[PDB]
Amino acid sequence: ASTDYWQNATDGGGIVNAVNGSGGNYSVNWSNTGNFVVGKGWTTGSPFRTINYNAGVWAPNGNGYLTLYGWTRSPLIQYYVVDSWGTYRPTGTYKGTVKSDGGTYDIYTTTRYNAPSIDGDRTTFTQYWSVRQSKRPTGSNATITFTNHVNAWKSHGMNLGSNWAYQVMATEGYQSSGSSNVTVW
Repeated sequence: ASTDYWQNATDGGGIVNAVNGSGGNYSVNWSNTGNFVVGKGWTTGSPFRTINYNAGVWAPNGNGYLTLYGWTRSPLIQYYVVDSWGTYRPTGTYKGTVKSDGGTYDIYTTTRYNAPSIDGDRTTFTQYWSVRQSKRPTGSNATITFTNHVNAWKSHGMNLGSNWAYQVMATEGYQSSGSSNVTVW
């Protein structure tokens, strides 16, 4: 059940220094970026997975997300379970709330157009989100019971695709600086 996948993608703006550490550990130091997504997890996501992580350092200076991050195909959907962030809390079209792992999360949809996706092509895809209503404490072991999110999403007509691609616990940044260190299993 150990992680088997390393996500390290940057648009190339500014500095994004990602280290593929031991096992499920990684760290990122970044400055004057653009957009990047770095994380560890699994090549083939599951709706049934129980994700454990410990963010030993969560230190964005500006806009960054600490989030479950993954894709499906059939249909093409990028999804989030956002536990913490920096200066900016992400939002979208409000659907409702879900309680999971000691937190209340807002459920959102968004859409991207003319946008990079896993297929390597610029296209259009829907995004599903759970975003915690307040920041989750970091530095101790934390669980994301993903089934709870999948089920709440289903109740709001947000159905994931049949073809599961990667599924990681990520640091995502936007035009910011910061540091993170996260362990995933």
